[PDB]
Amino acid sequence: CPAPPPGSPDIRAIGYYTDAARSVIDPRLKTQNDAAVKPLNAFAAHVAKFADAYAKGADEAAGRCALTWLDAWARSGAMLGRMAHVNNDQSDYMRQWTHGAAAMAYLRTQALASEQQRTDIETWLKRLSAANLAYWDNPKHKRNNHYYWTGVGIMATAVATRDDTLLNTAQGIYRAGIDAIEPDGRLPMEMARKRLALHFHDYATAPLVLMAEMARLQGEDWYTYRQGALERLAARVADGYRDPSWFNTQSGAVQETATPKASSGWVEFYRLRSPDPMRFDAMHAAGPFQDPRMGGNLTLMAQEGIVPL
Ligand SMILES: [Cl-]
Repeated sequence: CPAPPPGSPDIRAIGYYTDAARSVIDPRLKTQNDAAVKPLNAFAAHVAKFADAYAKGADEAAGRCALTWLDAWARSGAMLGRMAHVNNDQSDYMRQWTHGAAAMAYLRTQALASEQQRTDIETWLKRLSAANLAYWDNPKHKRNNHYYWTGVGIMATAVATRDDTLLNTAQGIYRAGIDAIEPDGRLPMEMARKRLALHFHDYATAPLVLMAEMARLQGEDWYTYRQGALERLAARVADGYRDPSWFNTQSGAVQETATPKASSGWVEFYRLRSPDPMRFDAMHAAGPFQDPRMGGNLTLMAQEGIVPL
């Protein structure tokens, strides 16, 4: 259990796309952002590592280590200060993703928490939920996949604290994504991303599936809302990794060649829920899948449950 990075109240991230469709990356800006947000990405990667180690069994120490890191950031007010804006809103996106990583790690390890840790961490996760929700009050912030990802931290906080109000907030975010799917299966804000259209349909599916999976922890089946619409979207993604011709024509660009990885691991859960599960076998074979922003090892969580016994 090494020492945590500092948890500053403040964030200063850098946007890295060159074009109107935010589909081509400037590698100099990407390197600059990577260095600027390194504490946030190292925090998320470590707490997910500790949670995965706890889930193997016979390692309560790894679970307690995650809680030590979360408590330290809670007591320093991490991410609750200034979101600095340089060339876009990357600082706010980073707060959305890192809140998700922290809240997932707490949900997986909270059985081991002390009294003081519970109060410290749950208070911090609720303040982050309120701050992230307030960003979307401005109607000029377009509610694409960043909005769905904001729902990850709100929903994990809701389940862990048993807050029916935050639970209703998250259900609204999930339903807004489901309602955006068109009859032909597209999400229009993601189809606008040219050679990354397929990439961002995959990336928008991931948080919607994860909130639905978290809802099973309170016995609810969110896949009955507009039943079948999420399957049309997921089927287009699986089809697209086989043959991208539909994404090519509807986006106006040839899709960037890529293998499924990281957050593509939503398929590990969803193949257990679909009426046509073997359609997702080709994507499954690219695994195992790990993503700290989704709680860690998705291949193992789909078999063993999100929260270890
Ligand atoms: Cl600045």
